[PDB]
Order: sequence, then structure tokens, then C-alpha cells
Amino acid sequence: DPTVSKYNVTGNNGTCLLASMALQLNITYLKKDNKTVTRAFNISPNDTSSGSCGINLVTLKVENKNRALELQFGMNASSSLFFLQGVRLNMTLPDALVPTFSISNHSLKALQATVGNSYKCNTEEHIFVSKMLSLNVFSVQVQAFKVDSDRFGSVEECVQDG
Ligand SMILES: *[C@@H]1O[C@H](CO)[C@@H](O)[C@H](O)[C@H]1NC(C)=O
Ligand SMILES: *[C@@H]1O[C@H](CO)[C@@H](O)[C@H](O)[C@H]1NC(C)=O
Ligand SMILES: *[C@@H]1O[C@H](CO)[C@@H](O)[C@H](O)[C@H]1NC(C)=O
Ligand SMILES: *[C@@H]1O[C@H](CO)[C@@H](O)[C@H](O)[C@H]1NC(C)=O
Repeated sequence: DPTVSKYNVTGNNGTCLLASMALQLNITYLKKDNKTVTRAFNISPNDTSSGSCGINLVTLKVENKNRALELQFGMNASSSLFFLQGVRLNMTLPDALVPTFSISNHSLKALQATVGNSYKCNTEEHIFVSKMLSLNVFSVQVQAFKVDSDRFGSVEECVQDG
């Protein structure tokens, strides 16, 4: 299993993202020898993390020498819901036909919960990013935008955990 890592993003108005989650990139690509391969790359506890705050956009970037993954969270003030709305990936794969590439999708809606509550799920979710890339959220507790007393709000647990 991927390792559960903790994340805290703080900016001008304090903490805007709390997360405890295990993540894995599942990528299908063409190797130099013209063959297709599918590999998993776990987000490592060792990765460098950072992020940014705002009232429309909250980001978390996890990176190392060969890879940078950015999660973008959005929210709808009229509904007071937050959600993962985007994924950006930069990667270098030495054995790929195209070694250095990017994959993105900014039309996502996952990990959705009420603003002021936290999203929690222990059931693996394979989030489609492109035909060739999924973000596997192996387990997660996450909260974006509004954070009170620097801790998770009440849990909204995915139905599948039942
Ligand atoms: C902080 O709050 C102010 C006032 O609510 C808002 O205008 C500003 O965009 C917020 N900044 C961040 C980084 O969330
Ligand atoms: C990917 O690389 C481009 C160009 O260097 C950069 O603008 C972008 O922020 C990078 N994306 C991530 C998620 O680091
Ligand atoms: C934002 O919330 C309002 C109120 O529920 C709704 O009318 C609107 O369609 C929502 N936007 C999106 C993108 O869901
Ligand atoms: C991005 O993800 C959304 C949600 O699954 C999907 O509807 C859309 O087709 C995706 N875009 C691409 C280019 O894969």
C-alpha cells in the first residue's frame, strides 16, 4: 500500500488545507522499445511538499527530482462545498519514448465535502485524470479552505466505507 502522509498548507488567513492521505499515480505509457507499460508511482513521505491558499483555489504540490504532482481544490460559495477540481503532473520517465511530459485535468470533482467538515474515505478511489493516468486515492482525510482551530472538522465519510 502507499504510505499515509500528512500535509498542512498555511497562508495569509492561516491553515487552508489539512490532509492525511495515501496517494498513487497509475500511468500507462509507451516505452522507447515501442511497447506499452503500466506502472504505479507512490507518493512518498519523502517527497517535498508545499502549497498555496486562496478563497477560490487551494493547491498542494508534492514533488521529487523526477516528478511533480499538484492537486487543486475548488469550492462553490453558493453551495459551501469544496472538492478536488484539478490535477497537474510533470514527470520524467527515463525509459519512455517521450521521457519528459505533463498530464493535466482541471475538470475534476472528487473528495467533495461540506465547507467546515472533512472528507474521509478508506476505500480506494481511482480518479480518472486522462486515458493514460489515474490518481489512486488509497485512503484520505482532507479539508480545504475553511479550517477551524487548526484541525479537521466533522467527518463526512464516503458511502463505500459502509
Ligand atoms: C483572506 O481573507 C480575506 C477576507 O476574507 C480574503 O479577501 C483573502 O482572499 C483571503 N486570503 C487567502 C489567502 O485566503
Ligand atoms: C510543470 O512545469 C512547468 C514548466 O516548468 C511549470 O510551469 C509547472 O508549474 C509545473 N507543474 C507542476 C505541477 O509543478
Ligand atoms: C454552485 O452552487 C449553486 C447553488 O447550489 C448552484 O446553482 C451552481 O450550479 C453550483 N455550481 C456548480 C459548478 O456546481
Ligand atoms: C477530465 O476528467 C473529467 C472527469 O472524469 C472527464 O469528464 C474529462 O473527459 C477528462 N478530460 C480529459 C482530457 O481526459
